[PDB]
Amino acid sequence: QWGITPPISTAPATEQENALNTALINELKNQNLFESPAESEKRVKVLDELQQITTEFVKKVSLAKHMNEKMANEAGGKIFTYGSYRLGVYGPGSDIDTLVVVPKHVSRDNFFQDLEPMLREREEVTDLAAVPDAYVPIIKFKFLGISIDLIFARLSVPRVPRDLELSDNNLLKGVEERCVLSLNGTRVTDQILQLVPNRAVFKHALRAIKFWAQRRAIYANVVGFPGGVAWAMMVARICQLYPNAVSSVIVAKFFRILHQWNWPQPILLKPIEDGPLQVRIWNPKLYPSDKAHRMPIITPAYPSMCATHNITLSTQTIILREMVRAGEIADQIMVKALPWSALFQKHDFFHRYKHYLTITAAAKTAEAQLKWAGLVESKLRHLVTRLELVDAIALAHPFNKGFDKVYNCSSEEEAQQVASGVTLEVAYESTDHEKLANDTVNEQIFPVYTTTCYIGLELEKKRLDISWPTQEFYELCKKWDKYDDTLMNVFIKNTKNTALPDEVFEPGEERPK
Repeated sequence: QWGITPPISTAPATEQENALNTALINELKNQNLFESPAESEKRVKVLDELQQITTEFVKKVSLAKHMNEKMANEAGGKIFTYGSYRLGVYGPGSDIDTLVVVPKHVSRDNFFQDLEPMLREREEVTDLAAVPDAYVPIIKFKFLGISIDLIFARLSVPRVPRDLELSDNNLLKGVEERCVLSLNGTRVTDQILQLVPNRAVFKHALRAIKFWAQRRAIYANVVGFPGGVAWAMMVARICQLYPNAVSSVIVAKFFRILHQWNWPQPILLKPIEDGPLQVRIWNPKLYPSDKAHRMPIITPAYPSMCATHNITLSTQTIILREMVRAGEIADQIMVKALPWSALFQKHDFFHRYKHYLTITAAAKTAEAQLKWAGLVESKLRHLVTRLELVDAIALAHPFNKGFDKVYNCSSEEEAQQVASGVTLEVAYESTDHEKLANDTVNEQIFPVYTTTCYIGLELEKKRLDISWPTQEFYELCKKWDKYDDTLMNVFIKNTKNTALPDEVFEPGEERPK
């Protein structure tokens, strides 16, 4: 048996199921989701280079601390990957989540002070940006064009050999807090792969489920939809229930099992374990915050945590409705009444609601806007919850990405009025602030940089009053310890479907008629 409960079926795939499995993979190819072998080989080469830079880095530190040559050559140091790349389900151009593990005499200070300069001196490295203040400290860069998100963990051992595995829970003892967090992603990815009956079947099924979720716009953790890890664990759970199936069957059965699931019963890939640390483990019977989780997807590595903390009543409802819809499509696919492409039809978010909320973050520099827009976006789920409590609002559906604009205002007064939400007729251009700021590094108008998020409003059966929700949200954002009242502002507006700007419809997409 795989997983905690008995399988639904152990039968081999039928001939028809095998044929639909080939058709599924053909549609994933049709969607161009597989990178070329050349790009795959380039990723292996980049990871091999990072492993050599890691050994060089650890050796340099060891020698600077007066270790002898022999011991400095034994200190080791190892690169790991996790996330989509490690799971083997990543699209062309995707980032590699990467972790460097080092022995106890190499510190997080050496990471940013010693390894960072070593990367900057490589001709293959571009777009290098260190972010030591993040929740998980990180160094971001491209190596030969491959995007790397590099995090760091120091172990309490004198040597990190090339064959080190991170599964033993005791490896967490004596490790600093941020290093324990940096180890979790790799420990989680490895366990998921170990807990499914057939890794090849799991990967194809996850690729389809992930693409479906992105096409339906229910793939963003920050606003309360499941993220990559959460979708991966959901697919893994279904794989456990069909240990002898092919990917077509996993996908076809996935939707109904999960929208009929007895929420909030958790998705667990294995029993929750205890460990040698003194840290909280997910437990609704001890912690009220864990009891409030609506669709808990629990990570299997000690210490277990819920990967879907952010889900609200609204996003729970959207997720379930999307699964109901997909289950009925999959039913038709598996009797050959519809092609697989029918499952991947894009959302109609900007066609389906009569009333939207626009939430705009604005700033006077692109660099300030990037952090401020991120902050405002991260608070949307709290606005969603308060909007639900408005008697007239049944559901507040957040879209899963923001839209960047730049206004080239003619005066400081006009720029102030644009940033505060008195954007009348002032012209703007659609842009990408992240690309602008990065271009500036690699290098009278008063520009205002804005990022707008959208919430679709489902109103109760029988003008809307959102005064308190709006006031509460402004105050929550402006409590940010980095909020700068000379640079940043935020405003909410009501927007009818007919008033949606052209930006929200992709190139060649017709507006609602």
